[PDB]
Amino acid sequence: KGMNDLHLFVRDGRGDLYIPGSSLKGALRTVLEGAFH
RNA sequence: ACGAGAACAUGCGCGACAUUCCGAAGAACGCUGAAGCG
Repeated sequence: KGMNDLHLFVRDGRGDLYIPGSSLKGALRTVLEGAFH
């Protein structure tokens, strides 16, 4: 069979794959809550 | 046939000289591209 919809990863201007700090910060805030500067 | 008749309140002269509208000051604080799954 064949694929349908593809979700693209995040890549910076240099063109490399990287996990953004903000996404890690959000996850650690969801876990850690209960200003995170 | 007048305390009168003439008789320029005038002449030369710069509102000018010295001056920083500066001094101090993060456009940053928080913010998962993610939720449901038809």
